[PDB]
Amino acid sequence: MATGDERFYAEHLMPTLQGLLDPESAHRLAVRFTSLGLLPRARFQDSDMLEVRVLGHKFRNPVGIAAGFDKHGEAVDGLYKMGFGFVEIGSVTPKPQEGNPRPRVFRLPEDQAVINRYGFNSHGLSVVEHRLRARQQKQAKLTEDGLPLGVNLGKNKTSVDAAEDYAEGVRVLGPLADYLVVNVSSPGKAELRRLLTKVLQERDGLRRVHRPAVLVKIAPDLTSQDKEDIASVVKELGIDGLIVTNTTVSRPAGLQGALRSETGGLSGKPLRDLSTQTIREMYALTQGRVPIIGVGGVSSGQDALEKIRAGASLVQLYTALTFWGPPVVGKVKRELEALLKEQGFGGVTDAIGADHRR
Ligand SMILES: Cc1cc2nc3c(=O)[nH]c(=O)nc-3n(C[C@H](O)[C@H](O)[C@H](O)COP(=O)(O)O)c2cc1C
Ligand SMILES: Cc1c(-c2ccc(-c3ccccc3F)cc2)nc2ccc(Cl)cc2c1C(=O)O
Ligand SMILES: CCCCCCCCCC[N+](C)(C)[O-]
Ligand SMILES: O=C(O)c1cc(=O)[nH]c(=O)[nH]1
Repeated sequence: MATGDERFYAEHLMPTLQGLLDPESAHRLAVRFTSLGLLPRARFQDSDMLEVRVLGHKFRNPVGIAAGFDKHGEAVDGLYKMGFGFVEIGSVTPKPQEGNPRPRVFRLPEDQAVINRYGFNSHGLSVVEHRLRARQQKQAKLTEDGLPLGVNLGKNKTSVDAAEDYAEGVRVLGPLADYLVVNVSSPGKAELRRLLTKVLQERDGLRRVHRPAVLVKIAPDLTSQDKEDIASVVKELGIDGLIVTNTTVSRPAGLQGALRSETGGLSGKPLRDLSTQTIREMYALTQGRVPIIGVGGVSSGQDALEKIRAGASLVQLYTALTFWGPPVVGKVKRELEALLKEQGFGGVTDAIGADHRR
C-alpha cells in the first residue's frame, strides 16, 4: 500500500488494484480513500505560471478533475489535496436514480481507455445540496484561494421536461457552485436556445454572491452543423463557457481492448486528439471569446498544453487517474510548467489559443 512516487503507482500499485477489483469497485474505493484524505504527497508547489483567471474566478492551476469521478460531492476536499486546481462534481440529477444495471464500466488497458455506461447514477439534488452546505464556508475560502468548485447538472431518465430538470439543478446547486455545467452531450437549434435561455434566466434569478458561471458540455461526436449551431447559440445567449469534450460513442480503428464493443462512452487516450480538434474548432467558431475547458485523454503536460494551445483556458482529466493514480496530477502540472518554459510562454495564459496565431 503506502506512498509514492509516480513510478510506484503506475508500475505497481494501480495495476495490482486493477487486477484485484472490477472498475466500479475500484471507483467506489477511490472515492472512499480520497474523501478520508488517504492520499500520497502532494509534493508539487503551484507556481504563478500555472495560474489562470477565467469565468470570474482565479484558478491556482489549470488542471481539474472531470465530472463522473465524484458524482455525489463526497470527496471534494480530498481531490483538492490531490493537487487539482478545480473540482467538478456530478452529474447530479434532480431525483435520486440508480443508473444502468451492472456491470456498466469496462476497462481497455491495451488502449489506456475506459468504456462506461453508468447512466447517471445519482444521489440526487437534495442529498448533494446538504453535503455541499455542510462545507459551504470551507469552499468559499478554497474558491478565494484559487480552488473553484463546479457542479455538473444532469436530468432524470424518466423526466418529462428536460429544461425543468436543469432549471431545478440551477436553483438548488447553483448557489453552491462557482460554475454549473449542462450536458448537451452524455452518451436544437431552437430547442437548445430554448433550454439554455431557461437555464440562464434561472441563474440570473439568484442573489449576486450566489451566481455561478454557466457552461455547456459537448460530445466529440457532433456534426459540423451541430457545432456551428452550438457556437451561434452560445454567443447569442452569452453562455459563459464550453467544456470540450464528453466521452465518445465512436470506436476509432485500432482499439485492442477485448471489451471495445461494449455500449457506452469511450474515454482516455483514444479520445485525446478527437477532443483537441473539437476544442480547436469551437475556439475558432467562437472567435476565441468563449472560455473552453479542455478534457479528453489528458495524462501528460504535452496533452494538457496541446489542448491549451488549441484554445482551452483550463483542462480536466479523469481516465488518466485510473491508470496512474493520484501522482498523475503533479506529473501533468510539472510537465506543463516545463513545456511552457521550453516554448517561451510566460505562463498558461499566454499559451491559450497560441496555435491559432501561428
Ligand atoms: C467512469 C466515467 C463516468 C463519467 N461520468 C460523467 C458524468 O457523470 N458527467 C459528465 O459530464 N461526464 C462524465 N464522464 C466524462 C468525463 O468527465 C470526461 O468528459 C471524459 O471521460 C473525457 O476525459 P478523460 O479522457 O480524461 O477521462 C465520465 C467518464 C467516465 C470515465
Ligand atoms: C484503479 C481505479 C481507480 C482509482 C483511482 C484513484 C485511486 C487512489 C485514490 C486515493 C489514494 C490512493 C489511490 F490509489 C485508487 C483507485 N479509479 C477508478 C475510477 C473510475 C473507474 Cl471506471 C475505474 C477506476 C479504477 C480502475 O481502473 O479500476
Ligand atoms: C485505494 C488504494 C489506496 C492505497 C494507497 C494508500 C494511500 C497512502 C496514504 C499515505 N499517508 C500515510 C499519508 O496517509
Ligand atoms: O453517467 C454516465 O453514464 C455518463 C455521463 C456522462 O456525461 N458521460 C459519460 O461518459 N458517462
